[PDB]
Amino acid sequence: MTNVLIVEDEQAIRRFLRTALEGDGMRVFEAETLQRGLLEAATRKPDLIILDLGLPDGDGIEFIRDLRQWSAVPVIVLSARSEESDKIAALDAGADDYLSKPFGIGELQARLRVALRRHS
Amino acid sequence: TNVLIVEDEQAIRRFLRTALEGDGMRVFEAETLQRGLLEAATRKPDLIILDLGLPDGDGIEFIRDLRQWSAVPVIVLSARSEESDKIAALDAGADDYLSKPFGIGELQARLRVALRRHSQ
Ligand SMILES: [Ca+2]
Ligand SMILES: [Ca+2]
Repeated sequence: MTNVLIVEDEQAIRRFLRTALEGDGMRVFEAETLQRGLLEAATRKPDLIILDLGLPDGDGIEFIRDLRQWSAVPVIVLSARSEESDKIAALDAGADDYLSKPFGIGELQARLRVALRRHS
Repeated sequence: TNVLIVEDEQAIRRFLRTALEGDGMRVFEAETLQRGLLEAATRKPDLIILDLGLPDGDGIEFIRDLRQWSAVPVIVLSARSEESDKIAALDAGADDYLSKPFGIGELQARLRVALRRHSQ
């Protein structure tokens, strides 16, 4: 199936995304830290990464910076921040999309499809 | 790089042209859906910024038609901001969607994502 990795410390968000993506027939992998997410990214061959930017071991922009040295996998970022400067930095660092919370699952799903079609 | 702006409102169309020319791009304009599609086919733009509220139809019709013959990235503008708005346009084939009002800096970062991904 399509493999999606979620990198997010916040347990409720992880569970919420996993249930939504599994129900659309995707295989979901999870990591709770930036460092573990990078390990899983290299391990699991995700077709897409949904990355929360507020992680306990660093700003998620550092995940993108590291990841982009060795992977072109699509990345959709999530943030509690709506600040324009944050959106610009994350996209310019290599994110493919950015959704500020709160957001609807339906929009996330549509944006997931764009990111997956384009790489197909 | 060539950008096609499909937008009947003169003010925002001019604002976008001068913003994008300021980053060194060449700008083409169209103020109806039909002329937009024709410009898109003849000028081979690297991207299209599409307003959904045109005098001769819904820009979703523009997108559906375009996508039979072109993979050029399309970023939609619209005053429409409901989630269902965004889902319909993305599913039709748009690459991104920004509701108005928006920050120019955010639009430009989103244009760059589309550029690097369609140069791959
Ligand atoms: Ca978090
Ligand atoms: Ca209009």
